[PDB]
Amino acid sequence: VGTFKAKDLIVTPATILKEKPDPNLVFGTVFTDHMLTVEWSSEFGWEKPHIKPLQNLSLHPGSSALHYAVELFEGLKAFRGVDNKIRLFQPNLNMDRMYRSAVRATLPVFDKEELLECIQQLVKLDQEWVPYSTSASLYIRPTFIGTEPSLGVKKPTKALLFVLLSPVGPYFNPVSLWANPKYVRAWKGGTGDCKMGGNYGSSLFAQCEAVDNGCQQVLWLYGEDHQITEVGTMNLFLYWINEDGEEELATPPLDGIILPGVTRRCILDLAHQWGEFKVSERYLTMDDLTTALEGNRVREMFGSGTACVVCPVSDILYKGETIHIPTMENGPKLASRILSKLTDIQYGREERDWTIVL
Amino acid sequence: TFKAKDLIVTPATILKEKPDPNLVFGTVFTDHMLTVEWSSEFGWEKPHIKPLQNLSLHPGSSALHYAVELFEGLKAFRGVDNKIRLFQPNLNMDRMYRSAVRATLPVFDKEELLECIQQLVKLDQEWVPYSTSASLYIRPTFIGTEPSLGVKKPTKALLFVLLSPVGPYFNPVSLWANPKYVRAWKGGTGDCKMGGNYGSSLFAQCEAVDNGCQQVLWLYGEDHQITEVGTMNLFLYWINEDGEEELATPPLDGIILPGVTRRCILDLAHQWGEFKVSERYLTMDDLTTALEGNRVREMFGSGTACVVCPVSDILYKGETIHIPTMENGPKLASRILSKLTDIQYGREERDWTIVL
Ligand SMILES: *Cc1c(COP(=O)(O)O)cnc(C)c1O
Ligand SMILES: *Cc1c(COP(=O)(O)O)cnc(C)c1O
Ligand SMILES: NCC1(CC(=O)O)CCCCC1
Ligand SMILES: NCC1(CC(=O)O)CCCCC1
Ligand SMILES: [Mg+2]
Repeated sequence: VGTFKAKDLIVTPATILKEKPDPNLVFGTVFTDHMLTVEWSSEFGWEKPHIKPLQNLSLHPGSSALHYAVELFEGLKAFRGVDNKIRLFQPNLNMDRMYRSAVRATLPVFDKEELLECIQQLVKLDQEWVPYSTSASLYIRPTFIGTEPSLGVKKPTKALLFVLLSPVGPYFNPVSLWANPKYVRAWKGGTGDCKMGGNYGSSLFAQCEAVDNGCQQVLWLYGEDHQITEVGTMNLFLYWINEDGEEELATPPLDGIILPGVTRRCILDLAHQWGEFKVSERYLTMDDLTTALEGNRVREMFGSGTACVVCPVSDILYKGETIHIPTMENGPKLASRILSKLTDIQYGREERDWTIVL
Repeated sequence: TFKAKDLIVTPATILKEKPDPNLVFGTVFTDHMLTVEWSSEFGWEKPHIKPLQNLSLHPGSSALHYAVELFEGLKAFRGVDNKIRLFQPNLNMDRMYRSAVRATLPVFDKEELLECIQQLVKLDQEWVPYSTSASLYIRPTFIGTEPSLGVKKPTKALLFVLLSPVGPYFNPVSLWANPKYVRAWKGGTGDCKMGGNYGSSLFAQCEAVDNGCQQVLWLYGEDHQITEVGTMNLFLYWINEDGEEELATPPLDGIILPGVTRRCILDLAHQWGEFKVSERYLTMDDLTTALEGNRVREMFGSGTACVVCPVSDILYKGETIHIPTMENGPKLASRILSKLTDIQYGREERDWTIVL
């Protein structure tokens, strides 16, 4: 029972550094010169955190992360603002979610402040990788895995916490969605509300089946009434005129099968803040969708996430039929506004608690 | 696909001493392992049988981030005639292959993989315990080693096999039944040995442990269907609602993993023909109602690690529900255990075993 502390950081600089890429960058493909690694054991607990040259992990073949998916991750960004100050966006929320995930995965808890500071140091050393752009950023990937060498399924007595850095650009460009009720992403009583690796491996089949039909992503449906939950691995937002005739920004509620995105939260806070229209966390089914469509009640639909921020949807292939979404034929005003707002806050073109400097 | 004919063998320079057959499941490993690299641009590399060593993986490998991984479990047994046998190995190759497809991992020639495994076990054959109550556990593992963080079909992967001598896993177990957690769901992948299905079980499993139990009784649906005993297929031996003696186990509707042991037990039950054999749904209420009527005789889980694992108690709604398995023999559990072990250790010759 304890934690590692940033003041104990053991930094080992890379002798040979790599050349930065061109800001104009396939997501998660390029990695910086250094990484963060912290060992753990139930015997001695957390060791001293290390910032060393990016290298391969040396894992026992029996590591529980390779057999029973004892792992979890996070994804946040650092932005080199217009005032050229490197900033983090709502990092503390990422530390809160990662912690909640480590517990749900039975992985060893840690001090969020210490980790966030270790991440600060790691990004500081490689601050030059933070894209000298305004449409690019630095992707931060915290990863927690069980390295228990035994094959028995149980709480790991060994784990490794690491952080990778990758400069990224994009990921508008409306997307087509593949809606097949035969596949379910999360279930009540499952781990769909956590960022645990196990919830992602089983979706590759659906994804491939998605591209096989010109769709860039999967629209995850759930239950008898086919509630629409998430766009691929992005939270789903629906801007429309509800059943009562009111202008509304809707999104599925956090009832266990939806991941509580940091971007989802921010979009909700902004929406409430403006008070220009009803904001509701409610259930949305395909029928609610189609009925609204054949009434011209829909305006926009988009997914939200750290990677895309705001990703417009234009089509849903459902029951062998392409259902068009007027998202683009309506601006998308709401979606563009939200992008500007967050972008302004991310790159320093506007002050707000949501960001941190260093 | 890789060919067993291209195996590159690098024997360990120093051999480890064999453990006492005592043995804690999957904690001791043999001298060698099988590794086969795959890439999207070149396909499979040649298979390597080399000394047990750590895996050097790029920190971005999808197996660490998105659970792009699956695994298998089977055993080698030293016969009473000293012949080492594999039990239904081709069924594991089949299941592993199906899982590979559902996981979007590269396909391989089932027969070639088996031959590579046979050769690995042959090299470390002295590890196959000289006991009729111990065996050599075989762990084929398939992981995606895609370097990029984008979520997609891997362009790089690794297939490896570890060997581990093991003893047990009748020590009746008590199960913890809490509907709040769900092992797998319709539309899911609970019918595959993909890593993802296990990581989410640890929280419930630990809750079962600090609550006086050793395994989780996985419940599903509004009517609380009893699906599996921990990660072992569930069997109920009783007199059903029609008053018929019956051996029942949940149907393969998608939330149940098709265990080889499960299929074998059903096979044996059907051929003995001494009672009704049913692949059907079983709910906590069917169970409790049956207990009150004294219709339950036995309950046990089945799996490679524990061929037959009897259940004695179930903590359900704030109460401990006793299952009379042990005071009923357990006649059928024993008979079944006896039969299967006799086949595995060669006391009986059957097509379910492959020698050397
Ligand atoms: C990571 C993730 C999101 C988005 O969360 P953000 O913190 O907003 O990046 C949404 N859905 C799923 C399933 C996710 O894994
Ligand atoms: C492996 C496994 C079983 C048992 O299958 P066998 O082929 O008999 O070893 C049962 N349930 C789950 C969830 C499993 O992973
Ligand atoms: N849809 C993508 C992410 C989330 C996001 O940033 O929207 C989750 C899977 C791993 C890559 C990131
Ligand atoms: N219940 C156990 C296993 C199966 C078995 O052999 O019963 C699956 C999880 C990994 C260890 C093996
Ligand atoms: Mg062939």
